[PDB]
Amino acid sequence: ATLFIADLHLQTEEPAITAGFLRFLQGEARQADALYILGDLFEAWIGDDDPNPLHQQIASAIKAVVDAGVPCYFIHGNRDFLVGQRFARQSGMILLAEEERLDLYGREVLIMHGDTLCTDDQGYLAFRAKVHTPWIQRLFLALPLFIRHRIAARMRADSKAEIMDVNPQAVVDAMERHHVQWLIHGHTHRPAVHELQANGQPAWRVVLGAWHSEGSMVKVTPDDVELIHFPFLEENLYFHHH
Ligand SMILES: CC(=O)N1CCc2cc(S(=O)(=O)N3CCN(c4cccc(C(F)(F)F)n4)CC3)ccc21
Ligand SMILES: [Mn+2]
Ligand SMILES: [Mn+2]
Repeated sequence: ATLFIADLHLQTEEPAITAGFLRFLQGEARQADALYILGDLFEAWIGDDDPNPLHQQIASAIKAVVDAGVPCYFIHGNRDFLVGQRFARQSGMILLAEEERLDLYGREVLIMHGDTLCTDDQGYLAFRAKVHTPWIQRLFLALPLFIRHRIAARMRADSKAEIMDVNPQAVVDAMERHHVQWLIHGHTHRPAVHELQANGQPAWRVVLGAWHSEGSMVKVTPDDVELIHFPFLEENLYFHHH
């Protein structure tokens, strides 16, 4: 099986999600053919030189999966688009492009984070265009760490003061550009399986869940596609009347 996850939004303020991801990495991921993280692994990222200990704890945990023989891959999300090759080397992860076409046991699948499909949020797309401009990124990354922290903290509060769903035509365009009948993405926090038509044939769009109260993954096997929801921690069973 090949595993897909996204939208964990890891942050030191949410240690239960971190513990859940660590348990996922120690158990399920070790048995996978491969692990793909389709963006928003972290709630924020201001550069690979950030000494945030959560970053090293996560890198070491992913690296243990990689060293166990499971290749791990990363597509950037809207939150953690600054994840770079230093963190890739620390974690053993391979950084992929914003759109990738995979062969999963014979079926061709397009994978992406999903934010680029939400073309009806022109306010977000303007923001995305700005912070994805390379010279703007290079300028931001050159700022002192403590400056980047304050910029990011203010921008998060400014954004706080309702995720738009995908545009149906944008989905078709992407599935026809890549000539695939399968698409896996996250971003929209709406775990689901959708049927559509692309390239004159039935096609499917599979959406990952965010790690809010439970975990979420997509498991692709040679036989089927599985959207799986599971608790963060080990739920120890314990023991009504007739
Ligand atoms: C919709 C959405 O995705 N948002 C909304 C608010 C927000 C914050 C963050 S962030 O905290 O991780 N951080 C902010 C600072 N940033 C950059 C990068 C390049 C240039 C600039 C600047 F300063 F020139 F603009 N900033 C890195 C990312 C991530 C996503 C999101
Ligand atoms: Mn998300
Ligand atoms: Mn997103």
